[PDB]
Amino acid sequence: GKLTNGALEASNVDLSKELVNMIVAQRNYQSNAQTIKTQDQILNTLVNLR
Amino acid sequence: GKLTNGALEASNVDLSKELVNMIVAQRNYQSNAQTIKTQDQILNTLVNLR
Repeated sequence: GKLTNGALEASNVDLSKELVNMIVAQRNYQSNAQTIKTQDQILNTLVNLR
Repeated sequence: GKLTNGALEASNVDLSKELVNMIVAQRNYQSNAQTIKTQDQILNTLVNLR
């Protein structure tokens, strides 16, 4: 491509696009963390069974 | 061209052509500036959504 004497390039980031992905990723992290509790409790019941 | 003597060139600027360009340029400026307000008031929603 061609150059342009006196210009810069912007930084490619849409802020309104990035501020909604964090809302999805935080709930993703929380729903993943909510599986360790289920696993831990089904282990603890098998330990305190006998 | 011809070298006419005893006479000078004028400015070629038509005043009634320039006094109505200001009206449409000021309306264009105001319509461009009202886009910053609606871009800001939709980012003010997403920064308070959480």
